[PDB]
Amino acid sequence: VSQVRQNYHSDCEAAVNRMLNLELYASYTYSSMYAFFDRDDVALHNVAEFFKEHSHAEREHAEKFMKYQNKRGGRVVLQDIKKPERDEWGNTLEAMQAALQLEKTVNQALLDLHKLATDKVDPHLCDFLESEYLEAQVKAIKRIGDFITNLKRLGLPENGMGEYLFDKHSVKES
Amino acid sequence: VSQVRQNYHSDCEAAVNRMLNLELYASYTYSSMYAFFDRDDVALHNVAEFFKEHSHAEREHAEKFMKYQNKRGGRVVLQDIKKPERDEWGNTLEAMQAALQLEKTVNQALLDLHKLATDKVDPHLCDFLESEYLEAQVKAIKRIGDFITNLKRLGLPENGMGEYLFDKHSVKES
Amino acid sequence: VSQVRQNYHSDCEAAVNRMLNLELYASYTYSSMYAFFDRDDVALHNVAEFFKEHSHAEREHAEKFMKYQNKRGGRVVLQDIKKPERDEWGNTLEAMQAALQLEKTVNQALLDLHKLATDKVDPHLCDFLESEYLEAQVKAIKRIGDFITNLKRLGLPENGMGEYLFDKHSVKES
Amino acid sequence: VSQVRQNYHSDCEAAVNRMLNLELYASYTYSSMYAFFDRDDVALHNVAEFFKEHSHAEREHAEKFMKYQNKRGGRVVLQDIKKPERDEWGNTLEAMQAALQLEKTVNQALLDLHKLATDKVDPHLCDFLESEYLEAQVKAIKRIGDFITNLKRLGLPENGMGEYLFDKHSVKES
Ligand SMILES: [Cl-]
Ligand SMILES: [Cl-]
Ligand SMILES: [Cl-]
Ligand SMILES: [Cl-]
Ligand SMILES: [Cl-]
Ligand SMILES: [Cl-]
Ligand SMILES: [Cl-]
Ligand SMILES: [Cl-]
Ligand SMILES: [Cl-]
Ligand SMILES: [Cl-]
Ligand SMILES: [Cl-]
Ligand SMILES: [Cl-]
Ligand SMILES: [Cl-]
Ligand SMILES: [Cl-]
Ligand SMILES: [Cl-]
Ligand SMILES: [Cl-]
Ligand SMILES: [Cl-]
Ligand SMILES: [Cl-]
Ligand SMILES: [Cl-]
Ligand SMILES: [Cl-]
Ligand SMILES: [Cl-]
Ligand SMILES: [Cl-]
Ligand SMILES: [Cl-]
Ligand SMILES: [Cl-]
Ligand SMILES: [Cl-]
Ligand SMILES: [Cl-]
Ligand SMILES: [Cl-]
Ligand SMILES: [Cl-]
Ligand SMILES: [Cl-]
Ligand SMILES: [Cl-]
Ligand SMILES: [Cl-]
Ligand SMILES: [Cl-]
Ligand SMILES: [Cl-]
Ligand SMILES: [Cl-]
Ligand SMILES: [Cl-]
Ligand SMILES: [Cl-]
Ligand SMILES: [Cl-]
Ligand SMILES: [Cl-]
Ligand SMILES: [Cl-]
Ligand SMILES: [Cl-]
Ligand SMILES: [Cl-]
Ligand SMILES: [Cl-]
Ligand SMILES: [Cl-]
Ligand SMILES: [Cl-]
Ligand SMILES: [Cl-]
Ligand SMILES: [Cl-]
Ligand SMILES: [Cl-]
Ligand SMILES: [Cl-]
Ligand SMILES: [Cl-]
Ligand SMILES: [Cl-]
Ligand SMILES: [Cl-]
Ligand SMILES: [Cl-]
Ligand SMILES: [Mg+2]
Ligand SMILES: [Mg+2]
Ligand SMILES: [Mg+2]
Ligand SMILES: [Mg+2]
Ligand SMILES: [Mg+2]
Ligand SMILES: [Mg+2]
Ligand SMILES: [Mg+2]
Ligand SMILES: [Mg+2]
Ligand SMILES: [Mg+2]
Ligand SMILES: [Mg+2]
Ligand SMILES: [Mg+2]
Ligand SMILES: [Mg+2]
Ligand SMILES: [Mg+2]
Ligand SMILES: [Mg+2]
Ligand SMILES: [Mg+2]
Ligand SMILES: [Mg+2]
Ligand SMILES: [Mg+2]
Ligand SMILES: [Mg+2]
Ligand SMILES: [Mg+2]
Ligand SMILES: [Mg+2]
Ligand SMILES: [Mg+2]
Ligand SMILES: [Mg+2]
Ligand SMILES: [Mg+2]
Ligand SMILES: [Mg+2]
Ligand SMILES: [Mg+2]
Ligand SMILES: [Mg+2]
Ligand SMILES: [Mg+2]
Repeated sequence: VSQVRQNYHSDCEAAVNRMLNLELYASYTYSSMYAFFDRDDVALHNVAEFFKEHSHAEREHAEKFMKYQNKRGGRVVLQDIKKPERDEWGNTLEAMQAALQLEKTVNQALLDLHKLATDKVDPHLCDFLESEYLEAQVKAIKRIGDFITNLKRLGLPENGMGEYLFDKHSVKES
Repeated sequence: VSQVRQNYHSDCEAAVNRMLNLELYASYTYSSMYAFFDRDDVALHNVAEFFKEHSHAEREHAEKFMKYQNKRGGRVVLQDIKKPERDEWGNTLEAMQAALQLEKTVNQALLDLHKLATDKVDPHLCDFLESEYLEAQVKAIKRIGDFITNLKRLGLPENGMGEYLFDKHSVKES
Repeated sequence: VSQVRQNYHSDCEAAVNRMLNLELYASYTYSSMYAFFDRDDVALHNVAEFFKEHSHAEREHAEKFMKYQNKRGGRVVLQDIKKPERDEWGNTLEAMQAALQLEKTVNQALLDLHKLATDKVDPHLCDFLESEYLEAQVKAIKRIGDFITNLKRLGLPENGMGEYLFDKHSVKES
Repeated sequence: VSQVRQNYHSDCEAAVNRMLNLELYASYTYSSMYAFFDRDDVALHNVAEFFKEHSHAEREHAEKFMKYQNKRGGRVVLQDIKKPERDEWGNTLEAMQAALQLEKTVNQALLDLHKLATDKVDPHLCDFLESEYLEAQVKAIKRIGDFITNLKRLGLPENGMGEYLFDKHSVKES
């Protein structure tokens, strides 16, 4: 038993490791999207940079779980990071739709972890999720939903001018 | 009788209270428009912020009437603030058309109050309306009319790209 | 269904709209108190400004619920804002007593919303209430209770000198 | 006829001279109040300074009418400045009551001048009164009414402590 461990259930420790893997999986998916939009035959560089930044944020989410695990006296256990579901991402609308789904998947995993933490009467873990993760997910989901509404307004996937304008005006200039 | 009261007709006092209610009504309508454009399935954030700012301006107009009433020795009497006419606002063109109508309605109420103040030989109230309200209405009506002309130019309501571009270029970036 | 919506119960969405109305109701009550203390036959201007600021804070609380509703994919539904319970507020002690009651009423509505959010297993909504609303209410209730104790110490309602001194020393100079 | 004169009725010219005299009369009354509160057996120095400043403001109002008269091509005609109605002013409450009456008397003279200017179709004179005089009177009347309400609250005329506190807290420290 770790000398620091107190009120930390084995099931929560394991669930934190699984969540860490999912954060790294999400980071790798966003890295793939970055590389796709950087292709010479895609060439939407502000969209590419949006996904690059999302990839870095997910890696930070992962690292925060590693630090959490050690703070509670659990032990980090790593597994393979599975490659993303696609090798190419179609266009800005398809990528944003995949990102929305991924953010929802990550959100559901965090909500399920909160359920477990609640069941095991772990208020520290509940607070950590509420203060560091759940609102970040709500914000990200809203941002991507707003993007999808604008992409549809701009006539994606058919309207190339619309896609060009989204890259210039809706995502940060890089 | 209030110790400060001089040359202030009961009819003007009552009309000032009614005008105060109308300013608060207009504020609430613009607040509704703000919330509509902030919806994830609408997502025109500069348009949303334009209406949020209009809502705050109307609240300031209301407060200025409250202060006026007390300065003249009248008594503020409040009534329910009726909810706006619509729960959803269609699109930027429909909202701007409703805003134009509302600004005209507010303008007519101010002009009618000026008529009453004139009839009751109240030059202080005439001056207050001319100096604090009437030109603000003319300016706002012109601004919204100019917007409507541009929205029609941009192909609203059908042209989604046009609507996107209006949000980026015609209203202040927020 | 909104594309952003996840783990957000219809009952919570409706309760958020009701809470929004109550915040706007509280804002309007404090606006009425402001106008009362600004009367030439009342003339307690620091008390008036205290209530004006409280009115603006409640409007901010309302706007925060509007933004929350949209972030979760719920839909803002507005109702009439009922006029305050009184047209005149007696004196500083009666107004502070009404403010204490109102802050308790708002607090109970927030606590009831937390109960509902708990029942529907919505940790994001729980966190939002805990982090943005519940402590603000506890602070406000304590501040007003402290004021009431001082008003009674100063001999309200009979002691006019006491009431004058409260305005000069207990509320911020405006 | 003055080479500059245009649309300026003889009756308005005469009424401007009478108004000038009334402004100087009001200045002299406030000067008397200043000297009274500066007496060693009165000794309310912030009250004294309030009246001194009011006296200087009235002299400025007079000078503005002199300049106006010449701008329109009328001719300044001066009359004796009558001494104030009282040689001693009782206390802060009696003086403020006399000041309220005097400000109302000045206001009525300005309103009567506006009536005359209206009758003679002189929009320049109407504007001058509205922009330079009428709101100043409304503000001053409200300020003095608020003072009287506070003086009564503080137990004037009997409550000497109340009178002392008014001088310390309600008027500007000099
Ligand atoms: Cl352990
Ligand atoms: Cl343990
Ligand atoms: Cl425990
Ligand atoms: Cl365990
Ligand atoms: Cl594990
Ligand atoms: Cl942390
Ligand atoms: Cl596998
Ligand atoms: Cl996919
Ligand atoms: Cl693929
Ligand atoms: Cl997914
Ligand atoms: Cl968070
Ligand atoms: Cl452009
Ligand atoms: Cl541009
Ligand atoms: Cl956008
Ligand atoms: Cl009255
Ligand atoms: Cl009157
Ligand atoms: Cl009159
Ligand atoms: Cl009347
Ligand atoms: Cl009324
Ligand atoms: Cl004003
Ligand atoms: Cl009705
Ligand atoms: Cl409408
Ligand atoms: Cl509707
Ligand atoms: Cl309308
Ligand atoms: Cl104006
Ligand atoms: Cl434009
Ligand atoms: Cl929904
Ligand atoms: Cl849901
Ligand atoms: Cl869930
Ligand atoms: Cl539901
Ligand atoms: Cl509802
Ligand atoms: Cl927030
Ligand atoms: Cl009802
Ligand atoms: Cl009440
Ligand atoms: Cl009442
Ligand atoms: Cl209540
Ligand atoms: Cl809080
Ligand atoms: Cl002090
Ligand atoms: Cl205190
Ligand atoms: Cl001449
Ligand atoms: Cl002439
Ligand atoms: Cl003419
Ligand atoms: Cl003539
Ligand atoms: Cl003359
Ligand atoms: Cl001038
Ligand atoms: Cl004589
Ligand atoms: Cl007198
Ligand atoms: Cl005398
Ligand atoms: Cl007089
Ligand atoms: Cl003025
Ligand atoms: Cl003191
Ligand atoms: Cl005072
Ligand atoms: Mg050990
Ligand atoms: Mg274990
Ligand atoms: Mg993450
Ligand atoms: Mg594989
Ligand atoms: Mg937080
Ligand atoms: Mg946004
Ligand atoms: Mg009275
Ligand atoms: Mg009346
Ligand atoms: Mg207005
Ligand atoms: Mg109705
Ligand atoms: Mg004017
Ligand atoms: Mg102007
Ligand atoms: Mg313009
Ligand atoms: Mg949809
Ligand atoms: Mg529902
Ligand atoms: Mg509140
Ligand atoms: Mg009712
Ligand atoms: Mg909790
Ligand atoms: Mg807190
Ligand atoms: Mg305190
Ligand atoms: Mg000549
Ligand atoms: Mg003549
Ligand atoms: Mg004067
Ligand atoms: Mg004489
Ligand atoms: Mg006029
Ligand atoms: Mg003015
Ligand atoms: Mg004041």
